[PDB]
Amino acid sequence: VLQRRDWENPGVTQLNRLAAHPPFASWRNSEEARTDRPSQQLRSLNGEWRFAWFPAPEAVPESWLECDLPEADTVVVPSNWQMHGYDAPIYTNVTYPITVNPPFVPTENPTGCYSLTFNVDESWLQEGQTRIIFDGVNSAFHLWCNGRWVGYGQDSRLPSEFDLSAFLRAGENRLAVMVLRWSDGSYLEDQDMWRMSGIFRDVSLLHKPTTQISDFHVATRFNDDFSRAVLEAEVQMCGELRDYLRVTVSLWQGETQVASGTAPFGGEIIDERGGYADRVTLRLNVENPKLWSAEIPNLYRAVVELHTADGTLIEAEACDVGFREVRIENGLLLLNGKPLLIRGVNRHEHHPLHGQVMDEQTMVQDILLMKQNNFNAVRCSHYPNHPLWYTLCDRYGLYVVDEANIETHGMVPMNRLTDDPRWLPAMSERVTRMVQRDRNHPSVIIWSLGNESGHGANHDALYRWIKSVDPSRPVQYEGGGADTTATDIICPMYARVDEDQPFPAVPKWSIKKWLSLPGETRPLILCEYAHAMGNSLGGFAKYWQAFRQYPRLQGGFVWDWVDQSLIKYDENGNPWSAYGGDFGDTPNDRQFCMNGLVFADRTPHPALTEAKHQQQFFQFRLSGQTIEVTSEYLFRHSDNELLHWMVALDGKPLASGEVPLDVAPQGKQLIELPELPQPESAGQLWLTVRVVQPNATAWSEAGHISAWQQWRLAENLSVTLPAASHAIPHLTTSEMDFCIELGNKRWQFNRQSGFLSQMWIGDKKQLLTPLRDQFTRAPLDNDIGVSEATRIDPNAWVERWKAAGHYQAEAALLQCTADTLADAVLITTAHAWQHQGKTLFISRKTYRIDGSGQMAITVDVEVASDTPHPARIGLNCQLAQVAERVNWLGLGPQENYPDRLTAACFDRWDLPLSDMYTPYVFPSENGLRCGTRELNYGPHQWRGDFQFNISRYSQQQLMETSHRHLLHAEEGTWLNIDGFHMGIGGDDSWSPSVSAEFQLSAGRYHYQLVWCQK
Amino acid sequence: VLQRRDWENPGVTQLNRLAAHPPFASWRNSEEARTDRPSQQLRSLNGEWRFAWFPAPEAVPESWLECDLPEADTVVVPSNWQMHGYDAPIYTNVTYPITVNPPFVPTENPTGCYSLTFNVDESWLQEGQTRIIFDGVNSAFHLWCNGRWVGYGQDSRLPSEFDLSAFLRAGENRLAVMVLRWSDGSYLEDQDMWRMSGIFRDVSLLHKPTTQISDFHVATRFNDDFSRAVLEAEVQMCGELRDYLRVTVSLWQGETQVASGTAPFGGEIIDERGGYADRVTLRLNVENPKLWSAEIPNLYRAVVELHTADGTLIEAEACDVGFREVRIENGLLLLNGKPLLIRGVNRHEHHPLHGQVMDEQTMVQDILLMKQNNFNAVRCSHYPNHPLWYTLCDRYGLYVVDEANIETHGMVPMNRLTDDPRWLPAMSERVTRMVQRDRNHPSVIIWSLGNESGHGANHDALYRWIKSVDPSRPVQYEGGGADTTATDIICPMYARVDEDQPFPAVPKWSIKKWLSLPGETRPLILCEYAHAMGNSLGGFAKYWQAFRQYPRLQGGFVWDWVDQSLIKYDENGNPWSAYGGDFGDTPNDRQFCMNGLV
Ligand SMILES: OC[C@H]1O[C@@H](SCCc2ccccc2)[C@H](O)[C@@H](O)[C@H]1O
Ligand SMILES: OC[C@H]1O[C@@H](SCCc2ccccc2)[C@H](O)[C@@H](O)[C@H]1O
Ligand SMILES: [Mg+2]
Ligand SMILES: [Mg+2]
Repeated sequence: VLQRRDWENPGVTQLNRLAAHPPFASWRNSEEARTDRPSQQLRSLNGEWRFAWFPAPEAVPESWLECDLPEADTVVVPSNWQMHGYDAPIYTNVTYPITVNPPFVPTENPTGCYSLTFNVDESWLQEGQTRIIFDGVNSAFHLWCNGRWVGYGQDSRLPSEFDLSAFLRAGENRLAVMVLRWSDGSYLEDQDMWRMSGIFRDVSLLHKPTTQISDFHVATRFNDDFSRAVLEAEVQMCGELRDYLRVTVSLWQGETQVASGTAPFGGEIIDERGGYADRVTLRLNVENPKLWSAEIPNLYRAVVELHTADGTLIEAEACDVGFREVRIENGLLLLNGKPLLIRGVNRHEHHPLHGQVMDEQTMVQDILLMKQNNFNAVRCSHYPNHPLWYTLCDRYGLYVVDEANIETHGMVPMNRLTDDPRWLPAMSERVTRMVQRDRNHPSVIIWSLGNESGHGANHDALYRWIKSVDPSRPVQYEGGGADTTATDIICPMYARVDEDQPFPAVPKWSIKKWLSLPGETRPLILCEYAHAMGNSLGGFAKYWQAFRQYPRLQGGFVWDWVDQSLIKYDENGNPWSAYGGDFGDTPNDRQFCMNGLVFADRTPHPALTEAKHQQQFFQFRLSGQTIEVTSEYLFRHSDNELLHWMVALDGKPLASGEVPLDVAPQGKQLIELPELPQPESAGQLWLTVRVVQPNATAWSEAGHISAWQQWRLAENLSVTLPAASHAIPHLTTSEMDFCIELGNKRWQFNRQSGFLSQMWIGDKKQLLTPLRDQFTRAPLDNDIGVSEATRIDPNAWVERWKAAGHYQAEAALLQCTADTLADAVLITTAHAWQHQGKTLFISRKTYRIDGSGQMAITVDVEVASDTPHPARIGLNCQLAQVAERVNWLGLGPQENYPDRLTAACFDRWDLPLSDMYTPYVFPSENGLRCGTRELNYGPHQWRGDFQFNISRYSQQQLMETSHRHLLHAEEGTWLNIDGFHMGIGGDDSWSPSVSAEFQLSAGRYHYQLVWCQK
Repeated sequence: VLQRRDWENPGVTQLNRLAAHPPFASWRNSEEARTDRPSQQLRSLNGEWRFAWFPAPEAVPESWLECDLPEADTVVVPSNWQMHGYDAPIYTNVTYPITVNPPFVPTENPTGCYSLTFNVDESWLQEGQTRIIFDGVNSAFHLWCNGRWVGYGQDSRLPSEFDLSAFLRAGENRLAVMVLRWSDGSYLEDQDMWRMSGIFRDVSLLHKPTTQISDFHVATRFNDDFSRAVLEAEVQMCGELRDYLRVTVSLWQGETQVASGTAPFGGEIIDERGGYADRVTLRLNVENPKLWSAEIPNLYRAVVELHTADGTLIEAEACDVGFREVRIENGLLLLNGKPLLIRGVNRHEHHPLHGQVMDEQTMVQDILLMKQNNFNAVRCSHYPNHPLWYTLCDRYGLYVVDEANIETHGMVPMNRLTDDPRWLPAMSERVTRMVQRDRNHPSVIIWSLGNESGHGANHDALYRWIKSVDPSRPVQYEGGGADTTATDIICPMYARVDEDQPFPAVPKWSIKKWLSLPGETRPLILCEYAHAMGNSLGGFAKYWQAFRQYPRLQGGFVWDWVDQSLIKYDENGNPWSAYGGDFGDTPNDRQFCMNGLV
């Protein structure tokens, strides 16, 4: 066993492992099978095991096979051993975590030795077959039972089963399992995720009788309009064939039996030598079946019984059946004859405390949040999931892409192993065992051959294998340029809507152009788009506009669902969120492990609301007084839907109402609004509509909002003058300062810097820092890309801004003058920002302080045409005071940016100061609100047309701090008020992705603010 | 080694075996490569070996690894041990010669223990890599060198190579080879022929330098009228890449150099991660090439040289190149743009004294008799042949169908193993290693996935693998009714000219009717017709009338070339011809082993 080194040989992937099959419980009662009750024949071995860690498999003492080591600890199974402190988890994206030298692995190969002592019932050993099932072990393992060697397995993400009938004794039995971190199977598992190890899914014992059901498959066929179905069930047995053996398949809808069939064994003739004596095929007719879809997940229950002709049951098995048909016809992917639009997301199995151990409670929480945010589909990135996941997607309704555990991203070239016939055996076990496990699940609609492994002849061979054994689902594969002969669907990753990226050999065309290339007929579904790393999803609306307009663009899967951060503890035992490199792991890919729409504890990022709104199932159009509502449901009528409408004048409600929705799938409804009020007061009128679900569902509460939209109606411009004040502000001119007094208010302008340096109400100072121009932001993850201090990427935005001096530029005063008018004081300033003799920006300002005590600020900025476009053009200061609440009239309530603001609505918003900070784990610019007309904070009020952010953290502190737990609140409050702000991008995060219409490239800018004390 | 029982496990088909590649001689001189002279770097180990027979592998004494058994005999290698009287040859057609219980084999498993003592030159051990090549061993074997275990192999009809660099010493060395009659590979080798065993093809040592040519492929493309060709050569190396390494490919017609090309290593970009640093592709233009066909077998000689930039040769390899194009267009199989008419025969490797040992003299005699009787094509029934066969078919002019060693005729139903994904590994080694060995031969015009194994998803997977790595030849397969999605050609066996035979699931239509079934567009070539058993071939004229009248009937392969009878001796020592059952073999299929035209 130490001399064969099976873990360094790609030709050996298992020894003594049993055939793959759909999930079995071996019920001995037909009613228990029908109702899905727990089976006495399936025991869990999850719980406390003994565990010892070793640096290599040669360091494991020989006594460990016979008895427990004294130095072993007690640990919970399932678990990852890096989550218990035995060695460090490693976060690496592309580079393999070991030397690339296939098929050898390091001689330092951390080894986990697990053991369990357990009782077996007397009844289990007299008759039948006892097997052990390991649902997942990472990465390869050898198994012993009572000191004797049983078998060996590889592939971390599919179950491994072994017959223990010959090894078990009555009384106390002992299992010993030796798990290796690295194996030749590690070469095929280079997914972008934490690299961990252990017995990380369930362990169980199953008892079957000697004559047994060994496999069964369920298939459904329809007539042209889905009014008649045939359920075809193939059953195979093992053991001794007898003439008295019979198989019955019955189909249940709730407690009503719908169809039934019975036959003896013996298939029809297949070839010159006969047929399968040990198989049978039943056909069951079903009239007007209820169809399964993500909108209405109607399920039936199929029970399969092996019994004698005189009626004695031997064993029963069962599964959930959904009647649906998936096909590609004339370049469109169809479900039940209608074209799908995929609102998809990629999801990893990740928990911040338990690593890669999934429980039911976590899975249900992810499914409810997905459906509540208008997702209908999920991609298993990038391996088969825990078996309970597919059951939940069947019951709640999500389309699943099921993916083989094959990724060789770090190879050079990427197809070095997948073009080699010596690795064809290892790859075929990963594809064929996934299909034999999952082919009965209705939620699985597409198979995938894996991810990022180039294009090799091995992929073509396996594409054709699946089409032949399971013709009822399309196959997709992205490697080798996303449109090879190994895919039914064009499935690019990160292709842009309008812009081509012409890389050699593997170009990423714009998605609209890809469709129409000479010869191309397939549908296009992006397997990854809109990389959600940090403050991201800019330009998301542009994908959804294209998906709705082009029939053959059928949607895509966002990258991705949840941040893969882990929890660490500081000195005081306070938890904090950690990422690549925080465990001493090296090399590592730092914060690239956090790409989620939700934080690792399942709290939402602000981008989640942008996804929910673009993916809505109702679309709205306004024409005069008429709202047109269009349904994008394919199958359901809107029977749980109420339309609420509200008209408001600059935040104040004027009229409201509700109307029930009655709209057929893909239909329209016209709603006529009552004669709207005509107010005399100035301001913009706004109409907001929202779709509300009055009743609770399996996945949502009563009152859930599923869709919304907002429009401008009539506007009345203000033609009244400000009330003529009696008091005149007084100007005092020293050598150092201009000082303006009016009543208890006082303003001070510094004549050497040319900035407002202080302001008094009574005797209380209002500023800690002067009001100054600001042209920079703390860089987002999309601004940095793959750039680092070792290896600078000169094309990233942060690198262009640094090389040009934007972070270092010094303001030089050109002019600072004051003048008394009739009723006001006017201050005029000009500044130039320079770096090594080059002028980057010029700003010219006027400040007008009138008798009402208002200060009107006008700003004019010029930007040199050859400097990189600036991140923002605005003012900043640090206010002296801290208030509890922020009140504003503008887009809200959540963080919104110029290329991510469709989901935000214009209204009067009011939040505690802490909701104005988004706590991204990697700190950056955050919390901006756009389209704002008025902002109130303490005694201050700003009016204008601006974007702002307000918080306790300076742009400087956000840029210098790598983790959110290291930030500290500064004295007072930092306010940033911008006339203009650049987009955030997010098509990908490793190349510039801010579209030309969101860059500040106009050269001249103007904005105005009024600062008063109300 | 006795506790792992690798010969009863379809997941293990080899241990420590090197990658498959085209034939190599490792010349150290470009002229010797061009003119095909014998290479000092390739030694034959054929001759006298020591041999002992045992009833099972558990009966082999442990001392046999270290030293010769006193009770061993001296025998010639290559040989079948049943031809020397150690146990009986078995003739069975369909029924497997062992209990059908995959993947187990009988505990009584006759075992042949071969050994050889040999000298290795001092120069071979200082530098480079020494490998041993076994061209064929039936059915599975373990190998030891100087007492230490080297490796394990299965598949009887393709070579097995092992690195011996770490095991050899200067002076006297000893090989020990333990050959098993039955293995899980026997389940895939149910061809209709005598069931024999032993080291039945050549054994050799090859010396390569550490930096070496590890593979090369040759492809030819034409303009619309075959007046201009491009020869494309892909070369791969192993060992340490250096900037000074260069590859030259040159093309010779007789003594005239016709084309030449030179490049450093480094392929073009393939994907997001780059290209192959250890490969290069040369393109050579050739104007008015002479085309290869069975009527005029014009050959060129391609020499591949690995050398330094300053001109020092490291190693040379060479092969014969024939310019021809094979394609299917509008339902016709075309060679050099013209539709073929196949005058074919099936041929087994059989000799009445030596069993399944083929020599050059026998091969040449069969080729001259075939051409003298107006045959132009030969089907390798039903496994890859001795490597010299394809060289002779290139030089004299015969079209070859090359066939994978896969036949599971005695299974019930016939696709029990070829529809199971647990046997997909074992089947893929039989197909992928044949293609990597033979893809440079001009005479090979069609690949075949094997014979009589029903139709399973494993056949579809392997059909698609060949179309992707070698698009220049059609693929055929007869199982599952001769017209499945795993064949480019409809290729029935024993379909009649005018009469239908409507069997359930797998009907044999008349060949004229098969052509015109709704939807059918492929050419039809019979992979077996006109069974020549005894006094036979009545109605042969009726096939040839139909072949000439219908364009899409493009001929067929007669079953078969030579009778598989063996020689026995009577009391007076007079030789006589024997058939199934004459060796006490039971059950047997009697005279069904004699189907030959000769
Ligand atoms: O979340 C990161 C993404 O990285 C890019 S590679 C290019 C970017 C990169 C490369 C190397 C290190 C870090 C990032 C992959 O294509 C995506 O599937 C996803 O894994
Ligand atoms: O030379 C015999 C031929 O037998 C028939 S099986 C049907 C005939 C048969 C079956 C069993 C025993 C003997 C003959 C095969 O299909 C041919 O390829 C060839 O091997
Ligand atoms: Mg990757
Ligand atoms: Mg046969």
